[PDB]
Amino acid sequence: GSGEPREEAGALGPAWDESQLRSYSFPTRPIPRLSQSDPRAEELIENEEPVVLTDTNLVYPALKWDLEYLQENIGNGDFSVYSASTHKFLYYDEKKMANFQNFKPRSNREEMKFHEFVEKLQDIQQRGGEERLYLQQTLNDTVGRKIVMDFLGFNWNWINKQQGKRGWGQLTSNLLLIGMEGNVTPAHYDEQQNFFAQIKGYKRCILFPPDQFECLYPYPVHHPCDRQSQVDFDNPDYERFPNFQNVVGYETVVGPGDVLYIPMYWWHHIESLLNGGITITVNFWYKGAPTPKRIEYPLKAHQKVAIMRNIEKMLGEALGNPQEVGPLLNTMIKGRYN
Amino acid sequence: GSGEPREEAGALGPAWDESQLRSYSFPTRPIPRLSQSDPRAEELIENEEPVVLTDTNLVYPALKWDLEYLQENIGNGDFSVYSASTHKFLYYDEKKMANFQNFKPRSNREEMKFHEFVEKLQDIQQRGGEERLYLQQTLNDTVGRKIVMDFLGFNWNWINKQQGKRGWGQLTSNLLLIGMEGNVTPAHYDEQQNFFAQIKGYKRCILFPPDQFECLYPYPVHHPCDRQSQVDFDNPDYERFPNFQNVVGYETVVGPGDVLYIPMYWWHHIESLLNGGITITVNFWYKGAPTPKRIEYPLKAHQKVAIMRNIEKMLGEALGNPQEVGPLLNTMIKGRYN
Ligand SMILES: O=C(O)Cc1cs/c(=N\C(=O)CCNS(=O)(=O)c2ccccc2)n1O
Ligand SMILES: O=C(O)Cc1cs/c(=N\C(=O)CCNS(=O)(=O)c2ccccc2)n1O
Ligand SMILES: [Zn+2]
Ligand SMILES: [Zn+2]
Repeated sequence: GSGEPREEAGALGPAWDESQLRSYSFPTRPIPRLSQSDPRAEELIENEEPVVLTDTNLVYPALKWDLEYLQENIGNGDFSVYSASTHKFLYYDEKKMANFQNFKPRSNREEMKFHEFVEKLQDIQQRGGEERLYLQQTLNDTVGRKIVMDFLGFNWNWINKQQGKRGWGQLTSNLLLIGMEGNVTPAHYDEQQNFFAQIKGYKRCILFPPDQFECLYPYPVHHPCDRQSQVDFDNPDYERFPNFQNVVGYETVVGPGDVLYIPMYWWHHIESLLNGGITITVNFWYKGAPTPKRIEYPLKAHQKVAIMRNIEKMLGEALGNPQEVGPLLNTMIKGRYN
Repeated sequence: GSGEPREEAGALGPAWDESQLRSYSFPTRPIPRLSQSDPRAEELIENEEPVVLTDTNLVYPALKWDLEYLQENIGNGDFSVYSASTHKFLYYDEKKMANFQNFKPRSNREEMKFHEFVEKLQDIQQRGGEERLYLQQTLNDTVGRKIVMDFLGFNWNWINKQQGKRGWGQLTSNLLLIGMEGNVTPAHYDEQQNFFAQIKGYKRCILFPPDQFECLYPYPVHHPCDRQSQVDFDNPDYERFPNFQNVVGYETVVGPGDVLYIPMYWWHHIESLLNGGITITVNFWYKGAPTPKRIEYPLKAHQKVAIMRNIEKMLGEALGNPQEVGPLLNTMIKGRYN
């Protein structure tokens, strides 16, 4: 899996041990941990394969962040805070809830000030409760000046050269992630390039390449859980998702100062280590490089994923109702392509 | 089925008896036999439902045609003549044979002069052979003057008013069909409006509306047998085509002077009656009325058929190879829409 856990400097003991990792049915192989000076890492990023960069200093001024420093300087803005009854957080598109009334949310969002989220957090911890919170908020301009200069201290020289050397679109947003220990963002894929910059705590990252689409069974494109796996990693229904017995992931554990390149359309399962405290992450999202003019075959796996996405979308608009997409596709293939 | 067989004028006995009809597994109901003066027939054509018109006089000058008269006056042109080992004639798109090398033809076309087709026909009949021929040739300008004035004697006044009253495109071709008794054109659908004008002999016509697509399992759009049913009507494989046990057809027997409106996208199975002699038919093909601007829901069954056709076609061009259309569609629906 994540291999032997790393030893921290000053003989401060192992960063983590295997008992902080949850258990799953599939095998994993390690994502390489390299230096940004190492051309191997430059090659993996160009080939859109994940790599963990150990020395970008991307969010070096942010490494001092904790709950106290942030609450004092983050400002008086509103922060999206997602609550969950269990460790699996259930995210959904609230716009697409119009198409699936038979879908009930179990992880609702709540806007609140940063001091309210910290108050609500220690309230759960002193009460011994089991409710979980996950703060996910795009950084805007309403943030204090001390956090502003921390932001200015990011290694923009390195990441901008990466944005230009790959031909990516410009940075779209910076997402701040403050999660509780044991929190799980279940497997899903994103449509942009991601630099996963870990700040506080450790996160286990399990990635699946786009060519394992048929092993991970994403929800219908019109479903509020579009881009998420239907497979319950904790209780995989092998009768509904038989190819999940063939899935094989890429695994790593990122700590403070580590930066994980999650390529676009790559599945990822992110969990904050059990009994590891709160985790802090900042994501850098870039739109992928524009699709080239000369179409070259064979197609990349992610290009076929985009094709299936658009067939579903266009079929939903053509039939006038997304709920008829399913039966028409079965009509199209039953006894004709299977 | 076709109901009680009609009695011919002058007490010349029944036109046909049930023993000339082949046997099939599905039930049928009769296509109405009306007069073109009857507004009910005008309503069926407008609703794109089949009707048999008994008194159009559409091909009145052609009713005198037989093998001898045609051979003398049809001219010295080349006629497409399809040969078959069995009663089921196997038609295919020769352009699409590039995609399915694993497909071998069993009914080859042969160009020949009209006198050669008649010579080859009586050759089979005197030899007692079982090889079958089917002449199918679009009428052109290379045809003799006596046939030209027969053509001019067609009821263009009636059929042109029908072409205008429905908003159809112009006439695209006239197909002459001369078949042997027992010949079968297996079930398929056409993309144009058809006026089926019977001249000599009797043909049993079995039609299925477009909403029975999932009962009739057409070949993949890129297959040389695109638009034909994969179901062998003589030996239906219920394990591969289970919804064929739900199919229900519309049946009629057309004779000399009868005109059958086969609406666009309607399946049809056409067989020349057993022991009925040669059959002669002329088809009038019109492109359907252009799709209206304001898209109105619910969609017609044939509109959904066009949607599935175009998804298959566009997917074949996007992937660069029609043979990958199947696996991608299964990947798209397996565990996601079924
Ligand atoms: O818990 C963890 O640490 C993992 C985690 C927290 S949030 C997350 N993903 C998203 O929020 C979706 C991004 N989708 S996007 O199309 O690329 C996009 C859309 C809009 C702006 C910018 C980008 N992951 O994987
Ligand atoms: O044996 C019988 O009596 C039945 C019979 C003989 S041929 C036949 N069908 C076709 O040849 C296909 C027409 N397809 S089309 O798209 O509308 C079209 C294409 C090009 C020009 C004009 C029209 N049927 O059903
Ligand atoms: Zn993500
Ligand atoms: Zn036809």
